[PDB]
Amino acid sequence: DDPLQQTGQLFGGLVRDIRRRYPYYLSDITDAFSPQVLAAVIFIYFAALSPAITFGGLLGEKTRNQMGVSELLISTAVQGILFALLGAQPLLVVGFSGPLLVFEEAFFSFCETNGLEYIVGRVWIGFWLILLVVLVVAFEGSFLVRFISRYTQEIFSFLISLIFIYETFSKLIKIFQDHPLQKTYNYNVLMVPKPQGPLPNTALLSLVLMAGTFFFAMMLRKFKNSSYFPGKLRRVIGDFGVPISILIMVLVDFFIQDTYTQKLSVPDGFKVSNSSARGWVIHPLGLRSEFPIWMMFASALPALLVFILIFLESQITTLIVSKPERKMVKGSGFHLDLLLVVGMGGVAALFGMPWLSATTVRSVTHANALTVMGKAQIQEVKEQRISGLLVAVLVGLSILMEPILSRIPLAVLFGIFLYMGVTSLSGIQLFDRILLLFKPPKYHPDVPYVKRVKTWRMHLFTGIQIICLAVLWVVKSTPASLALPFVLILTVPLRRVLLPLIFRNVELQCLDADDA
Amino acid sequence: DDPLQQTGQLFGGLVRDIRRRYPYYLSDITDAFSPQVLAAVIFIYFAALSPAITFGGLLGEKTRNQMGVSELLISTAVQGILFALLGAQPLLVVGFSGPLLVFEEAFFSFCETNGLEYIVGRVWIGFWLILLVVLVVAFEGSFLVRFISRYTQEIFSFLISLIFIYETFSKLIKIFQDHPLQKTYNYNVLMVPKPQGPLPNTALLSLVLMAGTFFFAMMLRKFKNSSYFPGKLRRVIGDFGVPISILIMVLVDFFIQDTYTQKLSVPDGFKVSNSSARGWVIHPLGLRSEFPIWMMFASALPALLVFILIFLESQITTLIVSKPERKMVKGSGFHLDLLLVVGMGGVAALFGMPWLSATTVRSVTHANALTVMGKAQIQEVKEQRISGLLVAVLVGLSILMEPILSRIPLAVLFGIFLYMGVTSLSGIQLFDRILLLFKPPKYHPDVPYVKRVKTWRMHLFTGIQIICLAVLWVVKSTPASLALPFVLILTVPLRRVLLPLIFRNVELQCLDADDA
Ligand SMILES: CCCCCCCCCCCCCCCCCC(=O)OC[C@H](COP(=O)([O-])OCC[N+](C)(C)C)OC(=O)CCCCCCCCCCCCCCCCC
Ligand SMILES: CCCCCCCCCCCCCCCCCC(=O)OC[C@H](COP(=O)([O-])OCC[N+](C)(C)C)OC(=O)CCCCCCCCCCCCCCCCC
Ligand SMILES: *[C@@H]1O[C@H](CO)[C@@H](O[C@@H]2O[C@H](CO)[C@@H](O)[C@H](O)[C@H]2NC(C)=O)[C@H](O)[C@H]1NC(C)=O
Ligand SMILES: *[C@@H]1O[C@H](CO)[C@@H](O[C@@H]2O[C@H](CO)[C@@H](O)[C@H](O)[C@H]2NC(C)=O)[C@H](O)[C@H]1NC(C)=O
Ligand SMILES: CC(C)CCC[C@@H](C)[C@H]1CC[C@H]2[C@@H]3CC=C4C[C@@H](O)CC[C@]4(C)[C@H]3CC[C@]12C
Ligand SMILES: CC(C)CCC[C@@H](C)[C@H]1CC[C@H]2[C@@H]3CC=C4C[C@@H](O)CC[C@]4(C)[C@H]3CC[C@]12C
Ligand SMILES: CC(C)CCC[C@@H](C)[C@H]1CC[C@H]2[C@@H]3CC=C4C[C@@H](O)CC[C@]4(C)[C@H]3CC[C@]12C
Ligand SMILES: CC(C)CCC[C@@H](C)[C@H]1CC[C@H]2[C@@H]3CC=C4C[C@@H](O)CC[C@]4(C)[C@H]3CC[C@]12C
Ligand SMILES: CC(C)CCC[C@@H](C)[C@H]1CC[C@H]2[C@@H]3CC=C4C[C@@H](O)CC[C@]4(C)[C@H]3CC[C@]12C
Ligand SMILES: CC(C)CCC[C@@H](C)[C@H]1CC[C@H]2[C@@H]3CC=C4C[C@@H](O)CC[C@]4(C)[C@H]3CC[C@]12C
Ligand SMILES: CC(C)CCC[C@@H](C)[C@H]1CC[C@H]2[C@@H]3CC=C4C[C@@H](O)CC[C@]4(C)[C@H]3CC[C@]12C
Ligand SMILES: CC(C)CCC[C@@H](C)[C@H]1CC[C@H]2[C@@H]3CC=C4C[C@@H](O)CC[C@]4(C)[C@H]3CC[C@]12C
Repeated sequence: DDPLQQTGQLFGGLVRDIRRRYPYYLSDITDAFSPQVLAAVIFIYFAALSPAITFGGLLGEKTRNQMGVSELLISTAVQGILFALLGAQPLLVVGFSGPLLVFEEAFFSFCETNGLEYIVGRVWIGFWLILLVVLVVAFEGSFLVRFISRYTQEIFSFLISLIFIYETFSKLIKIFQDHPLQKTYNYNVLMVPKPQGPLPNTALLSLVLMAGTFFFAMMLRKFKNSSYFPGKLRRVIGDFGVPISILIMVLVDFFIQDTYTQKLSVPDGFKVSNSSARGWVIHPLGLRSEFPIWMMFASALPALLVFILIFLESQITTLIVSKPERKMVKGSGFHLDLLLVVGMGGVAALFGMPWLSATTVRSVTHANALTVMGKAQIQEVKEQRISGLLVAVLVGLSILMEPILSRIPLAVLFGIFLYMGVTSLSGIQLFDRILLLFKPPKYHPDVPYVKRVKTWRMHLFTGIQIICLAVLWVVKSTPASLALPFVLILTVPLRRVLLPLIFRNVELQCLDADDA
Repeated sequence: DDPLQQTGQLFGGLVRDIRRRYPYYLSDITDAFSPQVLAAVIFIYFAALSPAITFGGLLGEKTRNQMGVSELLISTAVQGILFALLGAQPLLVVGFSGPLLVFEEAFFSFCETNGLEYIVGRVWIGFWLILLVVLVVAFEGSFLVRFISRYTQEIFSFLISLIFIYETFSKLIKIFQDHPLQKTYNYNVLMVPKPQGPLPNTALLSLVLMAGTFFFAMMLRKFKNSSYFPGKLRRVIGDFGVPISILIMVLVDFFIQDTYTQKLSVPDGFKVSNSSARGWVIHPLGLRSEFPIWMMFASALPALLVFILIFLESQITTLIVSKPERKMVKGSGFHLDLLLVVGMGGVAALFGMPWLSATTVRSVTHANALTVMGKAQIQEVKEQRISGLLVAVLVGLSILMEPILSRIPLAVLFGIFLYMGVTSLSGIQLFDRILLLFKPPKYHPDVPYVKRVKTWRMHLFTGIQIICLAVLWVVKSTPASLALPFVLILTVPLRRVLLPLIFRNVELQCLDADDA
């Protein structure tokens, strides 16, 4: 009963993925009825919205507002609803990511250089993405995901978690750079788009609001595991640990009258970001000028890059989420989820909306938000479709409920991202082994890679993984960032051909195991 | 070998106190040679100086600068040196306290009403205090301290710890009240005594500097108990946990250029605070006017109140510090330490310097700073005279080393007081039982008052102690604050006559035990 197995018939894996999960569909609605699932919806909502506002803004700056916040909120909503209802692993959160923004900036810059319509060029990439995924799913190409071991999974999962933390701290630093601690400030600064000059108390209050939210969140996680108050009340207050932390620090900010803090800013209504540039439906043949015939064929090469990015990101996320370690019983599908994520992305491009991917930190946070703890060991995970569906609906309705969001500071949400980033580093053995570099070999745990293998060998293995982690980081900030998936693919040969001639067969097994 | 035993000969207890401890004098110098003792000196120095600047300032405001910061630094230094060299329990820290400030304000107000010289009136109280202590020590009156049980000790020790925490938070609130978070501030505010108006970033930076110092201090206490880095390095970094926390946040404040923070402010040189009012030596018969003869006899009644305040404060501190629970082997003296503290206080009054007392939180912090931890259980305490002697010398030289202190913010020291206040609530069983009110009865810790006594009876006992704690608090803020020692004395009858008719003899033993 292994999902990653070649049947030997066209669309064999996809049929097996549907036949496996869809018999649980009744359970995937009823199992939602518990207060922990409501606590997950509220937490994952802010986690899911915040990127759609951030990246949506950056897309508006870069692509001359031809694709903006409105487009990304509509895409994240509709794909989120459809995936929650049809998907084989509903705990996956579908949304925009850094590598996709890098491509849109790149493909726009290319279209402006050659004098092409950016938004029409996306429609053709969209058509190729539908053709490629249907071909890959037909011949069962998701069997190749079997070769992606824990080695590549953990390097990837750790890299995203560290960058997510770095990105959160970069936002705090930007406030201090915008609103420095000066002796004298200029009064009557215009604030109609944003504060024109620096302001007093803005940077230090933002620090307090971030630090406050993180503290409260980490304290309420400890309280859940403690032995204070009746057991029933302890779990409920623990389950709602994040949404209590957010409510407190939003009220703290509210009662402070004079000091300025930056709040959430959603679009006016459900409109295209630049009506002069485009509409809702885009004509493949062209809007203003006749779209060239060569690019209608040459759009396969950008479509191949976009496919590889969405595949590697989404399939590695599905492995990390659906590990044997985490108590997942209902099952996962690599063929059905891949067809939906890339298929919807191709159709989305026809309406000028961005294609998305199953993002790691949001997916992991959602799974960690729904998991139960016993005694420390995991008993069960609340595997349903409702938690995913509701977050997608709220992201859709975020424009209508602007009055509520306008009272929420961004500083408060930075504290929640720090909590997400730190909490994501749980099941990653690479993180566990990085902490053993500092511990004496006296107090190291009693795990196989600690008992069976020598300490200096274990550390060398951890060392080679940190070098891989450093090289991937450099590739991601250096302008050659679109060629990360290919550099991440080279982690698979390293593990299978180069490590075996350094380390012994028994050691590689113990250190990198499938089931642990 | 019980210190609190009547011999039946004049100055019997005092001779037994000297004969017991002075044979260890060689050990009380050599046992100082360890890096933990240096870490204690630096921590207890700031803890000892800060009150002498704070109360010294308040004394200057209240007594028309007839007794100020210079007088209190000189007194704390000279009495600190003499007590460290001669005292039977050198871990006691001698300095000014809240109840002594309440008396000086009261006795000044009385002298101004009746038209008497405040500073001369103190000289007579000083002479009575020498007469009373010599009489009490002769007839061995410190045997009465035997009747002060754990019941009264813990109520007292908890009350001082809570007030110390409340006082620390009151100082932070005062900065926000002085420097509110406004939209617009006035520039070119005069800062020659202090900021004349409010300032931007002053209150929020003070909050960050306090919160930062407390965080770092509590993190470095956890690191000491952890299993990270080599054991040798872990203890050294752990022992210097406070002085590392102070150095970090002082450097953080230093590199911030434009923002204002209030720093430590010591006197110019070793001078009397008001030279026009008084000199170094005070003539008992009078300075300007002939001192009245009735007040030379009536000064016995204020001297009796001052004696009771210094006795109750100092002797309860000596019990809490020299408990059987804490590994104290060299021994304590209630007769010798009482003679020194009150005797020096009487002589100090002749030079116009304040009489002091063995303060609880400073004494407890000093003992906790010098105690070793094994595996969690106490192995030993570094009982010496050097740690006490050095802090007294540094408080004396604090005026000369003004350049160093001028760089230290008060906000940083507020974080250190919060750490002291929280950490002081360790051995107090009342605090332990207050936490069990929130825990369910199955998660209780295994101890006699949990196994032998029923849960509802244990909670009633904790309840009656909280009522005693509430009444004492009200008495201390309400203008009748000088009559706290008498209300604290009434805790002894309560425990011995009223509790036995409510609770059973077995229960009172288990809940309130001498050795546990
Ligand atoms: C074991 C881990 C320890 C780590 C602890 C480190 C602290 C972590 C938290 C970071 C700081 C977050 C503080 C946010 C509070 C809101 C402050 C604010 O902006 O209010 C402005 C408000 C604004 O007041 P206002 O605007 O309402 O005033 C009325 C209106 N006017 C001004 C017009 C008259 O000012 C204050 O009065 C705030 C006072 C500070 C109160 C906060 C206490 C901080 C606690 C210190 C740390 C200790 C933690 C607990 C210790 C016990 C644990 C064992
Ligand atoms: C488990 C318990 C969790 C509790 C954690 C809660 C936080 C507790 C600490 C309280 C806040 C203390 C922060 C002090 C930083 C000093 C900032 C400052 O004033 O610098 C001004 C400086 C400016 O100084 P400057 O030198 O650049 O200014 C001069 C230059 N010109 C002239 C151009 C202006 O501002 C900054 O740029 C620094 C901002 C970053 C500060 C750090 C952010 C802290 C957020 C939380 C950290 C998380 C800790 C660990 C998490 C993991 C735990 C598992
Ligand atoms: C709306 O779309 C038009 C069409 O692209 C944008 O017009 C561009 O203006 C920029 C300068 O701001 C020029 O560099 C481009 O050549 C223009 N594009 C074309 C092809 O006309 C306009 O910038 C967009 N406005 C918004 C809302 O961003
Ligand atoms: C120095 O000492 C003199 C003597 O007490 C103080 O003079 C007092 O001045 C206050 C008003 O400030 C009057 O209420 C008192 O009547 C004065 N005292 C007497 C008896 O003359 C003076 O205030 C002190 N200055 C300082 C440094 O505080
Ligand atoms: C205003 C924004 C920033 C925060 C919104 C968070 C809100 C929706 C959260 C914060 C605390 C939450 C409550 C916490 C605890 C409980 C008890 C549970 O048995 C039913 C739900 C209920 C009553 C929650 C409802 C939702 C709630 C009110
Ligand atoms: C979402 C978009 C991209 C999908 C477009 C391709 C369509 C035509 C594909 C996707 C899923 C496919 C079906 C999945 C399952 C089966 C059952 C099998 O016994 C015969 C083939 C059949 C009927 C497949 C062929 C046609 C099908 C509907
Ligand atoms: C309410 C739940 C079920 C769905 C949540 C998403 C909803 C609120 C979103 C998703 C996409 C959105 C639509 C996207 C585009 C348009 C075209 C425009 O000319 C009118 C508004 C309209 C028709 C939007 C209305 C709101 C909408 C339907
Ligand atoms: C992260 C950047 C700075 C690169 C630094 C190299 C790091 C990641 C790795 C590469 C090889 C590693 C070393 C390999 C082998 C040993 C032997 C033994 O004593 C345990 C630690 C030690 C000494 C390792 C420490 C960490 C190490 C130095
Ligand atoms: C005003 C002066 C006396 C106060 C100074 C402290 C007093 C209490 C001290 C200083 C020296 C002390 C005495 C020195 C020597 C002895 C002899 C000894 O066999 C019994 C104790 C006795 C009698 C001491 C106790 C009382 C004493 C007089
Ligand atoms: C500037 C003010 C506010 C803070 C002063 C604190 C200073 C004196 C403290 C902070 C850290 C301390 C050091 C921490 C660790 C060690 C290692 C030990 O084996 C010898 C002492 C030594 C080298 C300490 C010396 C004193 C020290 C430098
Ligand atoms: C090194 C040890 C022994 C002593 C440490 C503290 C020293 C430096 C302190 C304690 C008390 C202080 C003295 C207190 C009072 C006066 C009177 C004044 O008109 C001149 C300074 C003088 C004389 C001070 C000099 C410094 C002093 C002696
Ligand atoms: C501000 C006031 C309330 C402080 C006075 C102390 C309070 C908290 C004390 C006084 C008497 C105490 C109660 C005495 C007896 C019991 C029965 C036990 O089975 C549960 C706890 C309970 C119900 C106690 C709870 C705490 C209590 C109410």
